Amino acid sequence: MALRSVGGMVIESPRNETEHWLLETVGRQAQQAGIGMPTVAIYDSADINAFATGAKRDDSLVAVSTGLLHNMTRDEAEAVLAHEVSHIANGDMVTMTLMQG
Amino acid sequence: NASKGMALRSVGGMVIESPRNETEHWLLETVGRQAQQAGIGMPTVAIYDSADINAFATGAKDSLVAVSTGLLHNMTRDEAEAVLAHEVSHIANGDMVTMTLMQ
Ligand SMILES: [Cl-]
Ligand code: NA
Ligand code: NA
Repeated sequence: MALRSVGGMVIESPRNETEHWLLETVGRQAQQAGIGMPTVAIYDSADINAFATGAKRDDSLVAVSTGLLHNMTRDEAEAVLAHEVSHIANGDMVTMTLMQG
Repeated sequence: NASKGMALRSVGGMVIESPRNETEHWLLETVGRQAQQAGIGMPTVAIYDSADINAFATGAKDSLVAVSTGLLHNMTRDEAEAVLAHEVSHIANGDMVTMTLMQ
């Protein structure tokens, strides 16, 4: 439900540099946090947002907005994702929204 | 008259100057340490009343960090410290951030 309700679109295998980077980044962070690979999705929003859940209720998931991928550098986005993966590992849902100054 | 000098409940929406209770002291100390480590000035810190678990911050100008009572009720010190450290990193970049948890 966490994905469907936002119209999130799952990346099943990487087909461009952005998908490759997102999967490898989340994969490395999940590995380091001692958890299974989450489903990874992109959804449409102008906001710079990522949300993630490792709650019992949900399939494990990391979803990033198109606005995040458009506006964040890889280094910036990797920091946000690493923090959200820490919440998944805690069995929580997290959403974070940023605005650049 | 009985309550004068005792630890008091945080006032939602009030900027924290002199801690009213031990959580306020911990919050100033934690944010102060993170700010020092990130190389920025001490943010203004406030607690606001909400059942939602949220902290937000802005470093666009100096900065402010605002934490919900829901967050303080629901997160351990280590968990809250990690959220605050992450938000301080955004302030240090001159950015603004808001983060909400559903536990
Ligand atoms: Cl409290
Ligand atoms: Na879009
Ligand atoms: Na609320």
